[PDB]
Amino acid sequence: ADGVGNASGDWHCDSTWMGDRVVTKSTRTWVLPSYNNHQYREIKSGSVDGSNANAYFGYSTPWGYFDFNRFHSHWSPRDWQRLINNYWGFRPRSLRVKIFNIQVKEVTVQDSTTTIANNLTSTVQVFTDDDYQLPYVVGNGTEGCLPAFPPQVFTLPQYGYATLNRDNTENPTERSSFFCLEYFPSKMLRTGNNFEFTYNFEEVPFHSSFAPSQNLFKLANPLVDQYLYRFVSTNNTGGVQFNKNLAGRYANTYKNWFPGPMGRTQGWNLGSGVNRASVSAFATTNRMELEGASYQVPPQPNGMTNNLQGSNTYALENTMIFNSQPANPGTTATYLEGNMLITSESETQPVNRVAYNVGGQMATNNQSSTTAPATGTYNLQEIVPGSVWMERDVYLQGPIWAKIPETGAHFHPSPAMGGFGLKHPPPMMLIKNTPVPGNITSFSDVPVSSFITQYSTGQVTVEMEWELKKENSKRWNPEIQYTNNYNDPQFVDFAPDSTGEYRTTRPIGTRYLTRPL
Amino acid sequence: ADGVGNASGDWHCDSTWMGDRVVTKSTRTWVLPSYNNHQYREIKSGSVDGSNANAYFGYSTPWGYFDFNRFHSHWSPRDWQRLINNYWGFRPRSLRVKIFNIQVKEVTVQDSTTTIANNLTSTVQVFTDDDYQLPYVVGNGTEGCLPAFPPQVFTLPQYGYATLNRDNTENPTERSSFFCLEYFPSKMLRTGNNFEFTYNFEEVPFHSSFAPSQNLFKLANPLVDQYLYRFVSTNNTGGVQFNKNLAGRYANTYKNWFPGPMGRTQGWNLGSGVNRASVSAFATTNRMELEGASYQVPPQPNGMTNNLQGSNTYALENTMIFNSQPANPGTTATYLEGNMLITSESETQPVNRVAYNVGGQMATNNQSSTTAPATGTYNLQEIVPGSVWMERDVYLQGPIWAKIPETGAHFHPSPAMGGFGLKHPPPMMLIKNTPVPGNITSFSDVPVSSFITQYSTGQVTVEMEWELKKENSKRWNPEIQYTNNYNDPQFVDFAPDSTGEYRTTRPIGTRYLTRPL
Amino acid sequence: ADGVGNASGDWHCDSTWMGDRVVTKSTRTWVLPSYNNHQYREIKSGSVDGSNANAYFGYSTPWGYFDFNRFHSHWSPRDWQRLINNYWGFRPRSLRVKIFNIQVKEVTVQDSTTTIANNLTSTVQVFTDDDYQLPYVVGNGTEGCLPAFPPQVFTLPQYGYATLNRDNTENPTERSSFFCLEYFPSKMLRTGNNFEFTYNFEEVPFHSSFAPSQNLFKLANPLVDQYLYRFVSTNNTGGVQFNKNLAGRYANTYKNWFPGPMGRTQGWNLGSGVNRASVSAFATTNRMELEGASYQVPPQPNGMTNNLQGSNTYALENTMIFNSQPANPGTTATYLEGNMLITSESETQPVNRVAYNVGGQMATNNQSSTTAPATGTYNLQEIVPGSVWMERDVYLQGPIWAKIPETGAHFHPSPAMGGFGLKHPPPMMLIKNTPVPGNITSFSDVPVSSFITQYSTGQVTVEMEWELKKENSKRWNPEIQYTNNYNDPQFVDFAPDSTGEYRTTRPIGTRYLTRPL
Repeated sequence: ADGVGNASGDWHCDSTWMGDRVVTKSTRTWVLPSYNNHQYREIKSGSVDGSNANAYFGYSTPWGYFDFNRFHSHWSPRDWQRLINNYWGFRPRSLRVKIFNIQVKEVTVQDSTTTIANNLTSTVQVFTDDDYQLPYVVGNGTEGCLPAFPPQVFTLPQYGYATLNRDNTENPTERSSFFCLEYFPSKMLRTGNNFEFTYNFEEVPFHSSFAPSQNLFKLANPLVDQYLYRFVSTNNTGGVQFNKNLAGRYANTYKNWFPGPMGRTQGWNLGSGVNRASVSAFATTNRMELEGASYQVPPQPNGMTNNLQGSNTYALENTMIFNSQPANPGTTATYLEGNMLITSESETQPVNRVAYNVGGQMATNNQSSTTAPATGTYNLQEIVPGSVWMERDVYLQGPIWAKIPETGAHFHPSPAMGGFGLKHPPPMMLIKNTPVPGNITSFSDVPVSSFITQYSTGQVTVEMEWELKKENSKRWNPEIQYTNNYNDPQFVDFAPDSTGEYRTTRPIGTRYLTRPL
Repeated sequence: ADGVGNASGDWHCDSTWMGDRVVTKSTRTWVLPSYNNHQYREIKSGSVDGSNANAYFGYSTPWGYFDFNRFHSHWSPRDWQRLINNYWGFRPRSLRVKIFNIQVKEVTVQDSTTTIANNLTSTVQVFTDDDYQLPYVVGNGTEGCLPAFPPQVFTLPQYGYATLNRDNTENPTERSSFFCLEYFPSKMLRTGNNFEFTYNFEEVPFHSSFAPSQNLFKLANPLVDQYLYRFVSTNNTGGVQFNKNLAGRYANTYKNWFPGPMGRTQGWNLGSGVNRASVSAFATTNRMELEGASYQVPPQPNGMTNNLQGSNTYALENTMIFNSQPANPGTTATYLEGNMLITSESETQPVNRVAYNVGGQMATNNQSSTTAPATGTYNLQEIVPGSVWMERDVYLQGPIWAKIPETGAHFHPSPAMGGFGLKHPPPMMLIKNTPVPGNITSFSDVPVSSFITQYSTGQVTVEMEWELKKENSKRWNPEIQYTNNYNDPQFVDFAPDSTGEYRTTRPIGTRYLTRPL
Repeated sequence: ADGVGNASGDWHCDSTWMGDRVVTKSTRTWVLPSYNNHQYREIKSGSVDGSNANAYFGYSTPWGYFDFNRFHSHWSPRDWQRLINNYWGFRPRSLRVKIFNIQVKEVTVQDSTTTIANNLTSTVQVFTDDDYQLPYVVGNGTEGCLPAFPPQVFTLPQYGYATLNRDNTENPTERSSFFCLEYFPSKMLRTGNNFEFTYNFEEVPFHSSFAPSQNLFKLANPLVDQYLYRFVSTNNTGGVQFNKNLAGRYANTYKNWFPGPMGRTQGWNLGSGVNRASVSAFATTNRMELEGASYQVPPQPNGMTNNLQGSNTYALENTMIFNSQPANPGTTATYLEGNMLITSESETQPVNRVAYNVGGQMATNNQSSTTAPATGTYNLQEIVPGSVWMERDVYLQGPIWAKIPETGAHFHPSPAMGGFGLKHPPPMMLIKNTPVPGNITSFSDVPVSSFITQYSTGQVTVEMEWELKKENSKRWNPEIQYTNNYNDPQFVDFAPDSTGEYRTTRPIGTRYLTRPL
């Protein structure tokens, strides 16, 4: 055990469905560049694109990190289908990760030959941050996760963070903090060594994957009248007149429950919708301010629906928008509807309010004999006693969890992009190549800047356990399922191309089952 | 036991007050029509009264149901008085129901004789829905409950529900679901058989029946000044000037706590108030939208008061409005103030904001040497950190509980109409007459459409246990009680008329006791 | 227990999914006419419609019978979907039936009043035939089964059978046998009595519900050549020349396995296909002869596919054709494509041969220097060593089982219409009303022909246990599911109409999952 000619792990990719629970095992091959040539660099930006919200001050590190936080890392398209068609809900239970079969490669360039050899004595460093003392960059929707497709090899992303900057500039504050990652204890691994970590998720609610089977305002019996009466009109000398609420008249009935909060965001017509020409669209987006700068919040808060059933109007600032294929870093190219995976929340429309319409109206004045009653519409409304809504749906291409910010207070900690809000998420796993100095023939007080250039590769297996919520329903007629349906397919979706490129043409969400309110 | 000549239950109507707890027993006689002639009919509506919110798609069933959900079903007017005068709070604990003394009657019409006989071999079917797999129609404020007055006989209401319709029309969606009620296991009862069910309420907060004994903003000591200072003015070269907050000046004092949320709804003058002539009042009501339709929400959310103490101005869309007597189904008649039982929340005015006034004002600009400070009022405000309000009061004529809709998320699940929000309420009890075919002399593949016409009757006893919260108070002077007080009574209220009609002339709420904030 | 005022059973309709197994419980209400006025009548026919195959000799009996043999009797449309989307196979395990809540009704007609009363002393007779000594009429695809929809009431069909007739006429043979059903012991039931029976299915293979994921002739690796060589041509002085079999050339490769048997039946174009005008189609159907008469065999034997994928050509004599709604007995009306539920076997096309094409070709001569090689096609081929095929698919509207005829010998006892061939099927349950004589004031030697006219009704519960075969598959991409998908629905399918009529618009088969050969 533990030698250069002995493998330190095996390939595990499987999914075991047992009763309620399911365990998903996933193995990938990674490669780790040596970033910043073993340096910590201070990174910063001023206002770019004419927005001082793009200014920041921070640090980039030599370290890379493992990111497990998208669903397609863990789940197959066929196992995701088996989940969403058969179950009302799921939540994560446990996690364990293993890093094995480490091999370090030294690369040397003489007159552009660039030969590569392996250094058997070189080391890699790995630590997990269990106390959450570092900036947690994982849940923020950024690339670098394990691939969706198991044979694909991936580079680990470089670790970095932004601290406080002052006055919306690139300059630091006195509260700007520097975190050194070598001031943690870490484990040093040669070829025969491996690393293992285990984690238990805290108790969270099930993600509810079902759609409401009736309307929030239609909950009353259509056959029977209400014993309740409504103010209707007023007569020639105004006294107040009342009518009884009748049967299936749902405009007029009394309500116990009210929809979730809403802001109003601009709707845009996809497909054959006409829209408007030559809009720059940045000035008219919804925004919030912090510290004197104005930020776009491209996901909105929960409690709205971006699309209304089979309409082509979308809010686009209430939407999660994906690309059908991965892109190069820093691409400024413009894309169109056909390139994009544009999700729809319309299965929540019974309980949620559409984002591109007003939320209602209220009285704007006091009536008199002289003045008539008046109303006006409101474009935004917030949490109210007796509100019910549905959370953002989760997709096979989307994030699993987020970390709740550490502050005095918060309300209903559900992430806007989706998934499970976690006070103590799965910890970050950080990894770097240990530096090997070059030829140094003399003593100097200044640190060693000349290093052998190296990279390392290996495998990482992740094993998650999921608790499932059975579907128990008395619905007689058949339901909507996620099916594989294509008219005149020229390729099969979720399979490699003739080149070897893996194709995913559409988003897959969780809510196909239907349940009564 | 269990025969045609042996009674399967006894009449229990009692209330036993023991220490904290009280058990209320209630027995009634019911009659069950055979609805839809043993058919399931698809019911639907388009926009009626010029509102597409009145459109629906649904189903009506042969089944009837038992509805226990109004307070006067369980409580006497004298036991309700004993409760509200002596106690700070109450909540339900357990429930048990029994259905006994079943008798089925066959009715036959030859040349308009319409004779009635009893069918000793006929059956009735009863099931309780313990898993909440059906649409729950009970808590929605619709008629058909056990009578307030024990000798009265009542028909069971027909069970029905609305599912999804599309595009605000009468047409179904793909997610429109059909629920068959014969796909449940049920218990079949002949004459000697009876049915029994027991239920335990989940832990809920006490309904707080008391009124606040002081003002939310007046909580400070009037004798002593605050050590806190306020911005007062600015001088000829504007520097900021401050004064000390003095003693009993409550406009200027610092506050820890803030009132509950509010929308603004139109106030209308009852009694001698002048109002305004010939208002249609539908266009100017407060509304919300779902799915592209606009609904009236005739109860508003909690945290407001409809009436302000002894004023005659009422919001009428913040009010629960009752009739002094039951009405025929589908009555379009117009009613006036004298016919109506119009409740007042004014006992909550210290902590709650009046619905027909603005909620406050805030700064609308940035001052400068050139521009002066400006404000504007707001007509709506929502939940805020450090808010305190009181929930809708419960009445002897009103609902006991509601079911919290099954969705990902909700906030403060208190029903707008009143009572206790319950994730798992008392289950629905559904009952139908089993069909008896007529004379069929041949075989056919089509189902049997010819049936003996029948109805059944019986008794139902309901027994609830209530936990009480004792009144512990150091108030020296006497309090306000609910008393029986009428000037020149021509009849006694809450007693039968000379015809036998039971009269209830006024609403009775729970908050007569007073308690300091 | 066991009295006129005590119910002898309860309503059970449920489905319990536990691991592999599932138990489906089903309760219905039946009505039993008194058939033939308590007589055994000899029934017979000569050649009708110009076919002596329509001639028969037989007997009709006073008895009715219970028929459990269609899938929709046991299964819901939502439980059928849950089955076919998630599982590779199923077979029945046990069965138990209960007949309870019997009530007999006497009907009397004076001057067309036709009053109905119940006779509490009357009896009904029930026996089960465990030894299979009667003609077994159940598995033959005839109407009278428990309804698909639980609230529907159904008449029991009259029991009858055909025996030997001679020379294709209506006259009996010497081997024509008469079976009296009173010569069995049976159980006599009054109002308080009930009947119960239990049965265990014999070991049968799972119905395989999956589709083949590749082609029978394409099983070879497309990347590698065969070490086997083929006769290709012959040169100017004919010697034999050979080529190697290359890679993905599947016309030329060697085969281990061969398709199932086929006959050739005429294809007809549904939908927009042009077809041919004014065909009487009876003369050109496929037939077999027995005893000098010629019969249509509207299902063919197994091993063919009626439709070829997305073509509109159907064999129509290889198809199971259903009506969307039940029909009156003896209807001669003509129907069109839109009224019909026309099943497609096309999911079996990889392994099965299309019915409307030739099956292949073989050598018709011996070559010489003078004569060239010749072939000809064949329209029919039978079982061959090394044949593989798939059995007829089962539908929610189709039969569950059939009885294997009792004879010396049989081959591969799979029913042509579908389901499970059973040597000992679930026994027949026969039921009649016991006769009550009218007023007889004298003695006579001739039997009593005057009877009180009566009918009976009651409930019947059936409980089946099913063994399931889990789906274990490494397919990466999503599969085809049965989904509820309709463009512009005016009603929901598998739900009652506005009249109460239950609508089923399409057939639902079992093979949506895919599995490699």
